[PDB]
Amino acid sequence: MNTPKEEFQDWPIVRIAAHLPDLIVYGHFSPERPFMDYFDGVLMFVDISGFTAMTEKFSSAMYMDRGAEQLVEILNYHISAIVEKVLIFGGDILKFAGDALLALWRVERKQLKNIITVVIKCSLEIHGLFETQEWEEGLDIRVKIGLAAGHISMLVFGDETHSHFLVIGQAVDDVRLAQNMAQMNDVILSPNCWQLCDRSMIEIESVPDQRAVKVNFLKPPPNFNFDEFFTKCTTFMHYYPSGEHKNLLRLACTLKPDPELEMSLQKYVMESILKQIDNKQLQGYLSELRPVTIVFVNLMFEDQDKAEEIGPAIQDAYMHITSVLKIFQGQINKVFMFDKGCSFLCVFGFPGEKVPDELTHALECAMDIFDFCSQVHKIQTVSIGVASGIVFCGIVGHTVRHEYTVIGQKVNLAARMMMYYPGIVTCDSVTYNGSNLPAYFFKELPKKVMKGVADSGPLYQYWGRTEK
Ligand SMILES: Nc1nonc1C(=O)c1cccc(OCc2nc3ccccc3[nH]2)c1
Repeated sequence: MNTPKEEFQDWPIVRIAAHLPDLIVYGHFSPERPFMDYFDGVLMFVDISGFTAMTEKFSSAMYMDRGAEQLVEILNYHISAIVEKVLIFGGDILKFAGDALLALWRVERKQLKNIITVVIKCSLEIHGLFETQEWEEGLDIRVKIGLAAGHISMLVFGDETHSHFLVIGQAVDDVRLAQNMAQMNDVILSPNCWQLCDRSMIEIESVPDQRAVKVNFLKPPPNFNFDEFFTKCTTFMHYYPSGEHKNLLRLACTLKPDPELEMSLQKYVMESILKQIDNKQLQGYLSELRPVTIVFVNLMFEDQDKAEEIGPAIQDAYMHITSVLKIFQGQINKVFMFDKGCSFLCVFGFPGEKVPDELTHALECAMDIFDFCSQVHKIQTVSIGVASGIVFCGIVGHTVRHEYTVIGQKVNLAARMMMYYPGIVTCDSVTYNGSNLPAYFFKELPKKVMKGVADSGPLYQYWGRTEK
């Protein structure tokens, strides 16, 4: 008998799993909302803003209307190399944003020490990818890396058709603090990462006015062999591709059709992405430079450090947010959480969802979300930034691990406005002028100097319809 090889491995369920971490793909938890779980791990935060700041120049007429296509091509070329490093060193890419990716090595407490060594070596090899790299003069094709370790909480929230997850807690807070202290080419360890690490492996230096540390060198002991050490570490890595599947980047590439599993996983993925997965939309339709309105919603909690309290509050806010967005075909693109604010990146005018009066509707939707979430138990402060303009939209990442992402100055501006003007709804000049709403519905704001924004233009508070 003949023995033809190569199984089919391009099923819809596999294409869906590319959009999700192993944390979700192999998660098998209750469909109850909110769901919370607790574990330990090492977190890696890779700041990729250095090369995603490329977006505004790809709007230049020099790119002859192929700006979005060239942008996603060069972005994915560089991001795929980072992704391959994380995956081969045994990490799980949790999420992509325009400015960062976050990765997790989930492990039992006893193994934190050795796993930190694996993650430091991975971090240094990521920097190694960009050591002699540039385009057109500027060599800002480099990264900054923050590492944390310790207790991690997971939250899954959503309704009967959509799901979202977050990792939260002190190690999550720590990894963002570590990454913010980093300069180009740095690897920063959180204080707890440094307290838990194998100090014989590494040479550090102090960070001024900080308990966090910078890695100068990984200088192993004399008889150390990283390959044999890594093999020992794989004992604790549940989904590391092995044996017959050692040639694959992800075990998720071996997923077989399972309708109950697929029903669960598709809830995390936008319908237009599912349409492409199902071969009912051209594979390149979602890569575009597109005018959108960003509505960036930040929620700050009474007790920041209480996972048990914030879970129901995010769920209650989500239930209201999703009902208000449905009304104008607004979408939640991402949910993020670090400085204990939970942030919803909402988008109006995505592909096939663009409708007249985007601007008025985005403002009314922001006000509605603001009023409801302010009355939600345990939510201390709601802040909403609204910015409109040309943003890049596209699937960002590696073939085996990628996400639909929005990138652009107006994304960064809405994110900065909600942090710099807390407790209010703010909008940019485009939204204000284009709403055509009466001038007295707004308040002209003092100009603030905001991180990573230069010519922000006049900013406004959306006061609303009444003096009250
Ligand atoms: N927690 C989380 N659980 O899963 N993913 C989380 C997360 O936070 C994350 C993941 C990947 C990238 C990322 O980018 C940094 C960022 N955080 C932002 C907050 C507000 C505005 C803009 C922001 N950019 C964040």
